[PDB]
Amino acid sequence: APLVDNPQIKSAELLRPLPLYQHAYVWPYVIVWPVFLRVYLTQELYDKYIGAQEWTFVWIISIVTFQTLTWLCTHWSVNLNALFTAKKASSIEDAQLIKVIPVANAGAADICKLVRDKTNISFLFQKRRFLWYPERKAFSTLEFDIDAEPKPTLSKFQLSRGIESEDELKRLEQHYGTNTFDIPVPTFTELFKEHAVAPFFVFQVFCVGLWLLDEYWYYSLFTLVMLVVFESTVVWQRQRTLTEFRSMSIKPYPIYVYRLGKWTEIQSDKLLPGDLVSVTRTKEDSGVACDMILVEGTAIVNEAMLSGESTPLLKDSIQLRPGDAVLEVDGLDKNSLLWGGTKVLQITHGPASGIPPPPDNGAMAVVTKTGFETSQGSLVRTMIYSTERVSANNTEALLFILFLLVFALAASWYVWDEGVRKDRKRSKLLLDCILIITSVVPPELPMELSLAVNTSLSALAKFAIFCTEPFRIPFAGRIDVACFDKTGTLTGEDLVVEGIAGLGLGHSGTDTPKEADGAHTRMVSVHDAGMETTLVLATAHALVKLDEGEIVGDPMEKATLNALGWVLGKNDTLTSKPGNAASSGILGTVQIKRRFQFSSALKRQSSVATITATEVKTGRKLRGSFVGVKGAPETIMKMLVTVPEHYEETYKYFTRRGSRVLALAYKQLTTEGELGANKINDLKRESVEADLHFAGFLVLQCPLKEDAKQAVRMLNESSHRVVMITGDNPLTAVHVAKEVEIVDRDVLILDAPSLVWRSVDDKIRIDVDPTKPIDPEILKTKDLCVTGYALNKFKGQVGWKSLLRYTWVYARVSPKQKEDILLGLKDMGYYTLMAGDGTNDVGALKQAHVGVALLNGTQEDLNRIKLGDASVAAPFTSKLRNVMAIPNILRQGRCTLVATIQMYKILALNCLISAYSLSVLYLEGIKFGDGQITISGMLMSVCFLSISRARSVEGLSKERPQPNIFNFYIIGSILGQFAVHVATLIYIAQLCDQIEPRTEVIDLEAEFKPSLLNSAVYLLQLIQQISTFAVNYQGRPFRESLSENKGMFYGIVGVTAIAFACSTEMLPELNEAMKLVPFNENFKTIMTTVMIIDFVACYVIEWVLKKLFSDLRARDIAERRPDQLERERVRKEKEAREKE
Ligand SMILES: Nc1ncnc2c1ncn2[C@@H]1O[C@H](COP(=O)(O)OP(=O)(O)O)[C@@H](O)[C@H]1O
Ligand code: ALF
Ligand SMILES: [Mg+2]
Ligand SMILES: [Mg+2]
Repeated sequence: APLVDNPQIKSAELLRPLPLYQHAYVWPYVIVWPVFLRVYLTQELYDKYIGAQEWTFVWIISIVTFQTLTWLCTHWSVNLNALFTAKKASSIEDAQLIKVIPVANAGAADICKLVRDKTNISFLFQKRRFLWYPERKAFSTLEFDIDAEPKPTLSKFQLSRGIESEDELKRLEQHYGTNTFDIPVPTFTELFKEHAVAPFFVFQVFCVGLWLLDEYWYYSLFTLVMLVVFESTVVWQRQRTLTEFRSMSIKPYPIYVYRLGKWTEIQSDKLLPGDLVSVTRTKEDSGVACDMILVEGTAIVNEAMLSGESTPLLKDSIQLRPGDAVLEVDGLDKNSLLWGGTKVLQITHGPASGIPPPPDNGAMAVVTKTGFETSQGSLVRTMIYSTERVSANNTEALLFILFLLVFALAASWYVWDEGVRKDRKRSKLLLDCILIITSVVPPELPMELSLAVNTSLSALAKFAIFCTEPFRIPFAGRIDVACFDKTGTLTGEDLVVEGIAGLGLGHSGTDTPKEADGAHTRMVSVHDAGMETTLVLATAHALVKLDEGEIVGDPMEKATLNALGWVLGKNDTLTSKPGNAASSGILGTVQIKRRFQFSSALKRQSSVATITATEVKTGRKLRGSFVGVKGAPETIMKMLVTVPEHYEETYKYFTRRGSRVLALAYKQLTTEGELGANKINDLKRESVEADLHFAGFLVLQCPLKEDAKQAVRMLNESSHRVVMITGDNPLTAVHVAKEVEIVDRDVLILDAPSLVWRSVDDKIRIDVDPTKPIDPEILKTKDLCVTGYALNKFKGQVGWKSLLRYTWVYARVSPKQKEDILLGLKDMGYYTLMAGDGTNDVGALKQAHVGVALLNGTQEDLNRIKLGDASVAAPFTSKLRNVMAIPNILRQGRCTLVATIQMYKILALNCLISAYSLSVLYLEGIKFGDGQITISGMLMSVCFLSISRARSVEGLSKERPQPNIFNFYIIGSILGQFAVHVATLIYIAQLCDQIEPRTEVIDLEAEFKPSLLNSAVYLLQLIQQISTFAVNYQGRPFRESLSENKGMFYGIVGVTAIAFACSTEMLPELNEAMKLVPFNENFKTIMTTVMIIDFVACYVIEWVLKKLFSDLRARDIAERRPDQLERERVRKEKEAREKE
């Protein structure tokens, strides 16, 4: 039943083409036209319904407008395109076009074209290839070799020899296509012809024609030029954005491919699935071209494109895997796949197919996916084409236009009534009414939200912050909860190894110092540690040495290797042959054989090695196989053969001061000799990580960043709420949150000893039940810290809705529970922001409304050298290590919202003034001069150019701007200022009528003549437009003030001075340039007083309404107790006093 089987495609229909003479805009008009021609050619029929020669133009324009509208309706809407041109088709045997309409907020619908090849029916939608499958009777996406419903056996990949037939090569090239990113940038002509059909560009040309019909030959040229240059700059912006998106692809580089039994040199854009390609060390500005699965050798890679981490990963082959009867899974073999867009740092070798090695001596891999179907390719394709636009709904600006159109319709109706009461000419009156109707619609009101976003993006890219989805910028103006991370986001990257603690557990030491609770205080340095501790520190690590001579890995592993004193070798060997205090004994060698890599959900890392070490002071020679494990103390505790007495108290005491505690464990498989080549590959993770003994805790110290406290204090006192979602110990997280002032009261930790409330000093213990609700006093008078175990056990009970509102510090959460917390906070109505820098938060970054991936990198790297280096893990990306980048996003979104509101108000108040001035001028039959209205338009354009310059303040304020148009701040201010302007204009028109009487005779001559009413109305409307620009400049509490910047203040002062000099008749040449009449002194004085009163009333109304209704209140989760407000006020007063 469904034609297209895809979650992101709603409807699809089959259509057939039709000839040109059968379209919906040919036959009805070709049957209507001869009827009108016969009516016009008939003399007796010409008198009735055609009238004079004037209404003939009206009928011709009407029929031509209907024909042009019918033609353009096929371009405006896809449904009308299918209805008019195309015709429904019965079966797939007779079909050439397909109408495809996607799901909401997933791009634009279209009419794709079927293609047939030899049987094989396919088409393209949003640069994605869909194929017709006759068995399922539906269209679906391409099916690859690794995505078969029965998972392929590993003998298919191990014994593969590449494509060996040229016919199969041609078939694969036809089926899948080349390995290129199809992102074409078109020229100016194509973009202009695509943009000159839009419904708001035809309307302005129609308005230009309407003005040209009324003998205005200087205004129409000016507005046509302005419209042309605006469309040109929009086209240039779109082309620049498309070029920036195009700059993400990888330039092709030569590679070696096994084809037809020989190693050939093929460019990187001519790769097909099933190829056997030799990989080597990649260069700068190049990555892996396509997704591959390794079959021989080992690689050391850096997957910075798909995750924010930059620590290298050790990919191994599937050569040793017994895949004769074992089906391939992606869970166990996740360490053998090379993704496209990553960099291969190192190739090491440490076959079943029976092929010679490649000439470049690289590893061998088998291609799996090519083109847009890779992970990076799919992410880029979704980013570019199928994404929500900046103004998706457009159901509020198009109603605001109708709101103005109601006023214009009322004015036009009154004009028509008062014109037909006095028996005026019907054609001129109809043209005046149409002009009044069409002179109220702002041209770019649907815009001015998609125009400020580009300026915000440029300002952000100044700060090295890049955004790939620009429709999330307004969301940053409404953030209510701002989540964070502990290690790598709020704490520094370098670590100092304090030492090894708890070596005396198990009654190893008798006179060791001990506190009241039983914790062992004494801490021993790494040099003076035991032999087993030294070997478990050396063995359980993932540090590799490049051929240049550098060491790369996790910072804590580099730190513990530097503190240990041992030296890394080329073939995964560590030795301490020199005898000195730097080696501190324990001399020997350690050679690693197999590694079980660290996983965030497992919280441990194990390693198997062959050791041969001796202790100098007490002998105790050791040799043979050995296995070392390091991880979180809670995880290691469950795997010990016997837990020592004071384990929990010791690690709790050592983590209470803010340190980081890692637990080590060791086991000896064989006492003498190696385990064996076959036995090593037969080991499993579950079997090797059991029955371990104990080694001392490694104690690290993570230093806080210099910008963490300032950024968090900026976020906290600006109607935001900041929470921490970490995976470290609850006590370390509580200490860090207390240091950065996230929590300021006593803290209670909800954790199993099941699910008890505990104090940080462990003097309060309260039992709670998962089913019963939380105690109200605990919520009222305590600060909460909810672990991962309690959050897991509170999955479906009633407590879940009350924890997420009263918890600021979540600790010990797996990467799935982070996205669980984010989804739970998003489902209650709040807006969330997440800032992470790791693979833990990748799931969480793609669920929050705003996602920042802090790519920790130095400024010197940028000085040595821009969407190429940016990743695709989060929509936002900052390339520096400063926490202050987060406020710089929430300030830019706020400025975007403020500028949008001010532009809406300015446009809506500038259109109505012109409409109701033309309405007043058309009651007496006189009209504006050509030069006067051209000068007014040029001055308004200059004012718009001058007011567009605006900067931002250096701090966040407590006032949140309104996010939408229909509030009680925009509507009320617009109506009040409109009423004031209307009252002043009506009063001055009545006074002009009183001073100079009207002859009530409108002659046939329509040549413009100078008059008092025309000059007064023109001067008043100019001054009113300038006052509207000067008053509604929304830049007092969020941007720079009006008088602080000369760029617009000088222009406003100059325009007002010129207008008042024209009013005061100081320059008669300027008065005669715009055809102004001489004034008497009393009229000049009364007009000046009227203008001053108008400006003062508008300013007072705007100020009152801004001070009353502009502030959108903070949510209930962001409200602060009076104690914190008092502390903030006291600290701010002290800072102000100590400033000078
Ligand atoms: N390279 C590593 N080797 C062993 N254990 C680690 C390593 N990295 C982190 N751990 C431990 O895993 C636990 C969970 O860490 P995780 O939540 O994955 O990241 P983070 O420590 O940034 O929150 C931590 O308590 C830490 O002690
Ligand atoms: F320190 Al983390 F997720 F990076 F808890
Ligand atoms: Mg992190
Ligand atoms: Mg990490």
